[PDB]
Amino acid sequence: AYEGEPHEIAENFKKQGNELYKAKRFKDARELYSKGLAVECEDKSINESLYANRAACELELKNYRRCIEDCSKALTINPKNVKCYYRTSKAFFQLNKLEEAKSAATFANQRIDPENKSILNMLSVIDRKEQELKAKEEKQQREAQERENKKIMLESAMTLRNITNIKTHSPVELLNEGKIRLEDPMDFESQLIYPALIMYPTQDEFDFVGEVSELTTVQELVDLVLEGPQERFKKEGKENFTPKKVLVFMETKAGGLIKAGKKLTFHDILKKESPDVPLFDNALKIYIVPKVESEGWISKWDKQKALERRSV
Ligand SMILES: [Mg+2]
Repeated sequence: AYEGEPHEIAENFKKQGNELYKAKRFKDARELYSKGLAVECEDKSINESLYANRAACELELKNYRRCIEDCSKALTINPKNVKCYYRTSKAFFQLNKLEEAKSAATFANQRIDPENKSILNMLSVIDRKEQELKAKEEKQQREAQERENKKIMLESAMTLRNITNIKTHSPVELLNEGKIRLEDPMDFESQLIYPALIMYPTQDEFDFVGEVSELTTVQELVDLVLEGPQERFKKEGKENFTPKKVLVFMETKAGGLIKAGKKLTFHDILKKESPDVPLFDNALKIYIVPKVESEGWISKWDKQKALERRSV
């Protein structure tokens, strides 16, 4: 009664809102279209445009479900509005629902306008995203399977060789990289290769050789590390450090010690039931000491000092 001609009031809000979509602030444009809808005039083309325009505002705002609903209401008035099918398709695409995106664009392509360029582009974009996700899936899943194949083959190898691995709370930073493998990583009968902490406790110095084959003997590893002239051994008894004059010792699972025989391989040492000589942090830990200082150093070995280096 205060004011009427609601069809022109609806077009007032419609034309007023279209200048704001050109102006780019969408939340104000969006609400201006809503008031044209609230008038509820008996006119199809006005209401169709209001629903299609508000859907466009919701797409720019990135409210994708609300965009689909305003497109649906526009298509109830005009089911051959190709603009609304593009927006439903793009909205579904952005929600990672590619089948719902393809269905809408396929309906527009097959049954409304095959020549429409925005619908064809959306088809090609849906097509690419479908198969790029496939290439991503069949890369992720093969690599997880390959990772798992390497891990089972390594555990089988270590269980077969009777190797116990006792982890410690404080490994020095060279060990924490973690380098243990098979030569043929799919054949668990090929050589297991592990790193080695070589301890010289009398001098307070250590070597870290990154890769030692299991079939390597104790003598051969001792020959390699002591070959060069030692700049390192400043403390007492430096002259005794030669392959002929040193002895090699290793920690047991109980916490004590065993003299590692120079003829023996690391394979045969780790495999033995008694005494059980394990790895520490997936690596060897040997103690090279002079032959003359071994008697005093073995007595010094504290059993609980070593027992409480361990994690659990
Ligand atoms: Mg053993």
